Amino acid sequence: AMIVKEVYETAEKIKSMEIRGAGRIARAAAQALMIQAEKSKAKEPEELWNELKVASKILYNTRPTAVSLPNALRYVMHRVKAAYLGGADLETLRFTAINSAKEFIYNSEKAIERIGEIGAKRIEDGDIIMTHSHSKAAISVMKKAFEQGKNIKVIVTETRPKWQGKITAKELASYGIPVIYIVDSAARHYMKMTDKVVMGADSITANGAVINKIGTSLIALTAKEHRVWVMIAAETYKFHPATMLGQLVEIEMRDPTEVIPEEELRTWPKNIEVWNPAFDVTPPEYIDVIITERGIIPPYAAIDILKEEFGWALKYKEPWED
Amino acid sequence: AMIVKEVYETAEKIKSMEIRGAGRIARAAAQALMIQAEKSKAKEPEELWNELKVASKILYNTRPTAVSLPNALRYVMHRVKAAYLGGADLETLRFTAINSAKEFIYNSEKAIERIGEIGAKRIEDGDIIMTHSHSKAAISVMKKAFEQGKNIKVIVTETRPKWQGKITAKELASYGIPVIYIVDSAARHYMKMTDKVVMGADSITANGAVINKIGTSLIALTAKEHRVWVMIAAETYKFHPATMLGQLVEIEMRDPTEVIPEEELRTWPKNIEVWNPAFDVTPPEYIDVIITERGIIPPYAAIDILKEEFGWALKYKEPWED
Amino acid sequence: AMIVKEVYETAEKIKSMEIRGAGRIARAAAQALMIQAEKSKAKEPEELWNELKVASKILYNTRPTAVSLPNALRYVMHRVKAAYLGGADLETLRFTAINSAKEFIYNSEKAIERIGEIGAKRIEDGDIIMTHSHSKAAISVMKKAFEQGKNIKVIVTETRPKWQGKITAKELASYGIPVIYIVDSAARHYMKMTDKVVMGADSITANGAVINKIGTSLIALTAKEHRVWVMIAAETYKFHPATMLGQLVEIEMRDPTEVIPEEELRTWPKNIEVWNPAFDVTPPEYIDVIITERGIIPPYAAIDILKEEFGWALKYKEPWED
Amino acid sequence: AMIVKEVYETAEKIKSMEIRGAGRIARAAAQALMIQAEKSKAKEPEELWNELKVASKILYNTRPTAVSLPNALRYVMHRVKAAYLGGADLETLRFTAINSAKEFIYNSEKAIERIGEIGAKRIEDGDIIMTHSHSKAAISVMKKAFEQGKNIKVIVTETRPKWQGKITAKELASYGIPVIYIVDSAARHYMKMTDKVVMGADSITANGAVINKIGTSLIALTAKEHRVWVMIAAETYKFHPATMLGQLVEIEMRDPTEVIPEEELRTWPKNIEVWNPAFDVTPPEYIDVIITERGIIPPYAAIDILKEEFGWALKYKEPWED
Amino acid sequence: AMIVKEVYETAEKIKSMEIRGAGRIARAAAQALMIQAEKSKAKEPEELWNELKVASKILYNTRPTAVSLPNALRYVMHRVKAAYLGGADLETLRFTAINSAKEFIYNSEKAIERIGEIGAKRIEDGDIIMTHSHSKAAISVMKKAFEQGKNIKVIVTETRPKWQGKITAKELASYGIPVIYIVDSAARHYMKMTDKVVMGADSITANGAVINKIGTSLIALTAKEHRVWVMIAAETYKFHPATMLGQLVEIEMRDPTEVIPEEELRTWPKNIEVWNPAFDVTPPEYIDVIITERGIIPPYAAIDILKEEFGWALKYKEPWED
Amino acid sequence: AMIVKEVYETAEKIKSMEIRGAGRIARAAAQALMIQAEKSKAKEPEELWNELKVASKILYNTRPTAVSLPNALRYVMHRVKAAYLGGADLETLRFTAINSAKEFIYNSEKAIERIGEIGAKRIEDGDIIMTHSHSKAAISVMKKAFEQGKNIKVIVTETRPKWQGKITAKELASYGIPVIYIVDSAARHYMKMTDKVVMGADSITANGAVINKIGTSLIALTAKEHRVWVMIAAETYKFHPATMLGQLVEIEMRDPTEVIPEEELRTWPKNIEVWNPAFDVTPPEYIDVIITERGIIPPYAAIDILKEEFGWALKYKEPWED
Ligand SMILES: O=P(O)(O)OC[C@H]1O[C@H](OP(=O)(O)O)[C@H](O)[C@@H]1O
Ligand SMILES: O=P(O)(O)OC[C@H]1O[C@H](OP(=O)(O)O)[C@H](O)[C@@H]1O
Ligand SMILES: O=P(O)(O)OC[C@H]1O[C@H](OP(=O)(O)O)[C@H](O)[C@@H]1O
Ligand SMILES: O=P(O)(O)OC[C@H]1O[C@H](OP(=O)(O)O)[C@H](O)[C@@H]1O
Ligand SMILES: O=P(O)(O)OC[C@H]1O[C@H](OP(=O)(O)O)[C@H](O)[C@@H]1O
Ligand SMILES: O=P(O)(O)OC[C@H]1O[C@H](OP(=O)(O)O)[C@H](O)[C@@H]1O
Ligand SMILES: [Cl-]
Ligand SMILES: [Cl-]
Ligand SMILES: [K+]
Ligand SMILES: [K+]
Ligand SMILES: [K+]
Ligand SMILES: [K+]
Ligand SMILES: [K+]
Ligand SMILES: [K+]
Repeated sequence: AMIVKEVYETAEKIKSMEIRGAGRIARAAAQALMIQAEKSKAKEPEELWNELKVASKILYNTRPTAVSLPNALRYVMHRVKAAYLGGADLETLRFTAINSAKEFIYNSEKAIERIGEIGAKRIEDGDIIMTHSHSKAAISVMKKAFEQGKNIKVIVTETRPKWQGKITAKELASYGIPVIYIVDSAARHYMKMTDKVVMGADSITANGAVINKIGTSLIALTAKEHRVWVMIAAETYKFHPATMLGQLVEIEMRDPTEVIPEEELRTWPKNIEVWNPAFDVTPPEYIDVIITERGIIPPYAAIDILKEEFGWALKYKEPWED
Repeated sequence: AMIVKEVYETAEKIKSMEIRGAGRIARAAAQALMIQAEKSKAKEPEELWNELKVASKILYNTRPTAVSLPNALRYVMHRVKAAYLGGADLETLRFTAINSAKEFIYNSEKAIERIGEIGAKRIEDGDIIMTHSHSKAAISVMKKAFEQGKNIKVIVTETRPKWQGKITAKELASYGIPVIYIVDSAARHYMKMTDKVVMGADSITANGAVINKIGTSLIALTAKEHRVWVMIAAETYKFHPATMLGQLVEIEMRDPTEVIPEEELRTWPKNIEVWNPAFDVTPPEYIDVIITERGIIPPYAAIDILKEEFGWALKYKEPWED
Repeated sequence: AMIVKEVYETAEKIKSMEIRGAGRIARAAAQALMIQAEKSKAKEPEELWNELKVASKILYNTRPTAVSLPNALRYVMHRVKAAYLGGADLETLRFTAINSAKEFIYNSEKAIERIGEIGAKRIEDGDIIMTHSHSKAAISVMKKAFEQGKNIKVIVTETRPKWQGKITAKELASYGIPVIYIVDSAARHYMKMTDKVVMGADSITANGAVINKIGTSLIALTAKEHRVWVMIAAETYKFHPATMLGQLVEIEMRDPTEVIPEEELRTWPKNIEVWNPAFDVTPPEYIDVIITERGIIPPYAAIDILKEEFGWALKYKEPWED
Repeated sequence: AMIVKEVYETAEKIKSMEIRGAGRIARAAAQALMIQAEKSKAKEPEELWNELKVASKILYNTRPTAVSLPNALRYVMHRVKAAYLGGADLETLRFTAINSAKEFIYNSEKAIERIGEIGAKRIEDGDIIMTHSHSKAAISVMKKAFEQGKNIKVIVTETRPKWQGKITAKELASYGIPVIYIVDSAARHYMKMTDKVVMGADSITANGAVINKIGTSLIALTAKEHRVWVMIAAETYKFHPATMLGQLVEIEMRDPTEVIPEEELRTWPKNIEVWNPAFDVTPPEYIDVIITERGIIPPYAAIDILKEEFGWALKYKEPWED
Repeated sequence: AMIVKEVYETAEKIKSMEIRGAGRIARAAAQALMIQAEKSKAKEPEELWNELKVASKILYNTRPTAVSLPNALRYVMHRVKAAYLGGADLETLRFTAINSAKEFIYNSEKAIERIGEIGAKRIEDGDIIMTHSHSKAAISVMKKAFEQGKNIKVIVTETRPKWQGKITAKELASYGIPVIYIVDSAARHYMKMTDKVVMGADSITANGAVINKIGTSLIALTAKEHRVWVMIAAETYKFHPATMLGQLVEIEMRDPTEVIPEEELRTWPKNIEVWNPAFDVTPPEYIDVIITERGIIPPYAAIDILKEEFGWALKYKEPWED
Repeated sequence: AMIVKEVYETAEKIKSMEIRGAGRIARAAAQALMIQAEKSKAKEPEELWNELKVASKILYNTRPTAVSLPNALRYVMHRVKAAYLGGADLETLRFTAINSAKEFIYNSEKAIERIGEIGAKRIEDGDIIMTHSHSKAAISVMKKAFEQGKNIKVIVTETRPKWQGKITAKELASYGIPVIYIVDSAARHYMKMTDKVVMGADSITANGAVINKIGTSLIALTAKEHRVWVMIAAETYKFHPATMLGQLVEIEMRDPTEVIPEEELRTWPKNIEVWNPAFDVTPPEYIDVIITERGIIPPYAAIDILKEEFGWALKYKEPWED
């Protein structure tokens, strides 16, 4: 297959986390398929089809844990596949790929904006909010509540090992929001003063568990301990269809040199191993609501998002498979 | 008062954390009084007395949270004071200071060794142990259990912001113990596989609460959640006598540039504040036992350590005061 | 607009709580709109329409917390509105208002009878039931259980500040049911002997939370502590649509003189403030079942009742707005 | 009136537990109706219909608690009733019973295999699984995990008074799975080493509660204490439709001679009573997932299974009543 | 036999709660013995001793639950009994009663002031404190925190049926402290904004349980839920020695006309009963500290206070029995 | 050394559980040493001393878990030893052994009677008491409550594998107490109707944990869930000294053939292992009180009983060692 350089560049940037955040990654994958379609030099439909299948696999094999990425590839490829099997000519197949990618991308932006609006209504004037990592959907909530005139303060946890809390502190401060930055370890210490916890998600499972940046589950635990609301801001494409049929979500283990830089780690003795899980699992009992672009739900209604938006496709192979 | 340079050097090193760990700091303070006494050029008892009072205040005013430091200054100064008020001549007063310092120091070493022995009996072959920060008393437990032939593995949490888990990982690996190093955020994720949690203390209060490096309380919380034993290794001089009469332990807030280096932090916008608490409070309900050099106790018997070893002195002013 | 006096009297009696109980208020609001339509001297459908809009707003701005009231108003006005925009003439629009009102009222009555029948099957012979405030839905359950020949006793909590428990005690006693009256403070003390807790609702939110008379959340809390079933008897028009899109329910703050009579309160020092919340929020974790006229649900299925019955209207404005 | 011996023999065996297990009992009841219809000497439809009603009542009145039984009877008899009332002739009505009976049995067998496949995806290599009683649905899960090459071990509880763990132990060992057999009392002692709990169900109610062999609720309770996943393997026909309208599930009290054999019990004084409940109720807070043939659900989605699949029948009397 | 009117008047007032509060009642009983001894016309010791026994029994039989009362009586009468039995003459025995009575009263006053001083150190600037009933020991804590210049605010619960919160509110407001008065039912609603709970005690038992005004256990329960410190202010004579040997504390059931006044209650049907428990039991898991005149203790150290101070008397009958 | 046959028979009967119950074993071990001393044909004190040492070791190496046994052995041998090292002659050493044994036995009997009297005061008329295994201390409590005229009923759990519940049921029934026998699995199901749980102990550790018959921790767990008082009746010689210095109590693993008779177990597949723990560990959080012969304590005061009575001996070796 004649795969275009932008597909490989995208895959590499996803892998290395030059591009990151579950939504963003997913939009990047749809964008990559769009560019494979736009630039294909294929002359028959079967040839374009094969490129998009191959491009999809390349993209899918980058980072496993956030289901947004496969859900985006599915969104495009279900549509591409049905056009192809229905006899679509080259330019029709090309345009189905391009347009389906465009749709996912546009709907993703609209979903994140609407999560903002919906979530902002649960934020109250004076609230102190704690967050974790850097989630565009969580930030959309905080930014919108501030734009409505509510005087909020956000506590941002450092989010080791990649220091994602620095991204979030700078972003929220850029909008004029007062920020407090703390190490991850201090989240219990400051939970007494916190009014609301607002975090994102990478995957949400059929039983209502939320998989999100390493450390989410500790914050959610002590929030629950302290009767602080835990709200998860998450697009419908963060919900994980394969978990309806028993699949476990893989926790990505990333390079130990993200924790301890190479120059330092090579001096350490052989009997120290560094483990670097990028995500943990928060059980539904410590989540009060999930805020999707279609509304507020209890975590136990994740199964209904799934049943109604995704369950149909479970009969079939992945749309990129042979 | 003619205070000797070693007293100021000690105080500065305590303040900057060149010297750290609650036990160590306390031994350093006793050592500083010893050196003030050894080198004093005072000619009358009243003059030496005044130097030791002043030296004590200098030492006490360095770091507030670990009560080991004042308990060490008390150990020396109660004895110095009673000698002085009893009519002691210069050389007798000098020697009371020197010998009392020596005693605290020697007893501290013996206490930590014996905590090791006692605590090692609760560690079992095959155990996975999680720890936090760098505590010589906790390390004494782990090292001794390994010396008895038990195959253990220790999970060491990074302990931001000062990276104290690096000290501990290297130390335990140096003794031949297999170590796993994780960021603080991953402590819940790995609590399922952990058999025992072993941590130190800076102060232990009359109601049984343990004050220890920022993050201790999150680990203890999720340990309890998972029915993992939480054991606190702590010398009798980590117990906090003033809490018997209602005193609150001050949580040291340290420089924000320990979290975010100056070069970086000065570029950040004014509306981001960095908060850097060095300690948190773990409630007794999440501690199973405290291991002291006199035995195992439930956290609710802290009041008995206090009543019996320290309560006598509560009638009186601090022995360094006027 | 020529609003008839029954609309003003009804609003006044709601505000003053001369008429109270979430279902009863809702039937009264429907009954007011019915009377506006019956007596209107409008000649034009535009005129009647404008009256019913204004009557609606008058009724809506009485008490904020029980969503039964706006749900009644919507039941009548979604239909009046659809008729008006469809070109209904005067008599058709009038009958639409009058008939929609009567449908609401009749359904409300049936729904309470049916909640009785359903909930009674969960009451067992010999049961001690604790209740709170005065809820016709809850009373329907207890009364029906008694009519079935189950030997029950009901513990009635006083329900300060308005003493709603007195209403309940006398109503149940007049059906022949043995009653124990206690102060609200004694709810924990007698939860040991209690088999079941049966309470009503004013609003039920998307996430499963129940808003009911002040003190409900405490009884639910301690019931849960003691493993005593907490059953909320509540008609589907107690479910709150706007919470689907993130709205917080306003907690009504009533006059301090309802707590401390005027005559006594004026003698009190100025630095005393009396706070009088008429409702609190019981989280879904402390609720076993909601008994609706369509059946038993877990609290987390509240979002389903909302999606099924109310979701469709959230894209539109209020059916009494310009 | 003319009931074949196989109906009576099936009944007698259900009742004596010569045939037991909720699914198996349901299949036997469908079979017994099948055989009645095959062998009926009836000449007219009404006469066949009367036989099938009376047979249904005989089989319904064997054992109360497992809803699988009446659900099987309903499956056959709803379809039989509709053909009788729509005018079917003798052979059409015969065939409808036979074939409906066959469909239930086949669907039961496929549902157990599918539960296996879905549940096995939740089991990981190296897992220690605790189970209780003997459930073909739970065994299907464990069996399949093993066939996938996962190295698992199963802790089988004895399950007094009938010793159903013996069955489970021998069965799992015959497939190749190593087993640890313990008394019921030791379930907490071994919950520390357990990774997963997998049990079956007799009836699952509208609020998410699972009714299963005596002691299930204890294992679920300490599993929750220990953060061990509780998985319930259960077909859709284990869901109890009458609970949607408030029905309490009857817990079967079995003969005390299954606890203490007659010989011994007759020698005991009159003031000892032996109580022998065959089932207990596990509340949904202690269940993480139910694995059905349709997928994984939180227990709070039990109501959705009931609504989609069984609600419709609740207007109508039992399809075997006159 | 010759009992002065002041003993009977003191008794009558204790009983009617014209004099109430556990400490105050104890001081009154000591006073009443004092006055009996002052005014006795007895000529021989035996005759004085008989009067003091009979007076003691009269005062003991007023109100059961607060152990302060019999502890005051014992304080005086142990010392009186020992002087009578050691042969004291009339005036020596008179003086022993008078002076023992004076010592109890003075020690009570000093104990309340010291509790204040110790507890106030637990209150921080800006704290919202919730209290319940009217306790001079808890008020001493709050009063002193305010005198130290801490800006605090107190949430006072109403405390039905006797309205003791009115007393507390007015008293605290007179000292300068701002007060929020709420009904008992609203305690959970406002627990989110509360920093500390400070209540008193009538009896504290050997296992750490605190018996205090009806509703205390509810506030303690939701405080724990919310991680709000529960502090009990209580003198050593609130500790209940008979509980060391297994005695259950009697909970006083007071007249139903304090709940519903006679006028109203006589109009109620016979099948309503009003139950009026004056106290409940808070278990020690819901108490963080007891503040005594001797220091702060965990509630599990109640046994130590009992052992040191009261155990000795448990061999002997009551010092007022024949 | 010439060990008499009663020493060997006693050890054999302990090992086989022909004699069982922690108190009874302890009295039997004392009784054996008594018999060794009575019948010894030693001529020299060195000779008798050596016999009693060897008898002691034989008795100690029977069953490990109940510390009552070594505590009995120590009671006798601390005294025999002190006499020997003090130069006691043959007859003096013999009488020291015989008299120390008789003191142990008499005190044990008194202690159980006294535990009965104390614990009975915590039992109330109408109470349903659940017990587990067969404990003479627990039975002392129930029996005394009945003798006081309290109308109680006792739910007796079967206590597999040895059926110790049958012993209990028949013993209580023969005193006239109504008994309900249930399987261990039914403990949760009947905890609703239970007022109090009364169980014994084999060992109690420094941190407050109770080691008792397998299944104890489960009953305590669910009692705590249901807020049912958990009361452990236990003599001070059930308290375990070595736990003060970090020792873990060994859990006795008994023969698998006690669970599955030999005749049946030999037919079972090789990949089934039967595990038979005779005890489990109940954490102090699930225990309300320990009833000792010296009084009621919270579990966290176990360290006090140990410090008071046993601490002094921990610096010395076992009084039967070389
Ligand atoms: O989609 P949005 O809301 O931006 O992010 C969702 C989540 O994805 C990110 O993962 P990573 O940094 O890519 O590993 C973070 O865990 C974040 O919470
Ligand atoms: O006395 P050891 O057991 O060495 O240490 C006790 C505790 O003191 C240290 O504080 P810091 O690093 O001085 O702030 C850590 O918090 C550690 O756990
Ligand atoms: O609709 P029904 O079941 O009668 O009552 C529902 C609830 O509404 C009432 O409020 P209020 O007395 O109007 O403030 C009470 O809170 C009651 O529980
Ligand atoms: O249908 P399957 O999955 O085989 O079994 C489900 C349940 O039915 C059985 O009841 P019984 O032995 O008939 O009383 C056991 O309780 C078992 O868990
Ligand atoms: O001794 P002080 O601290 O004043 O009061 C302690 C307690 O005694 C009172 O009882 P009552 O009003 O006499 O029934 C209240 O329960 C109060 O909390
Ligand atoms: O000393 P007493 O109160 O009689 O019994 C105490 C405990 O010792 C017994 O063990 P075993 O039957 O010897 O294994 C039972 O566990 C019982 O609860
Ligand atoms: Cl049920
Ligand atoms: Cl009590
Ligand atoms: K908070
Ligand atoms: K673990
Ligand atoms: K109850
Ligand atoms: K486990
Ligand atoms: K709070
Ligand atoms: K109970």
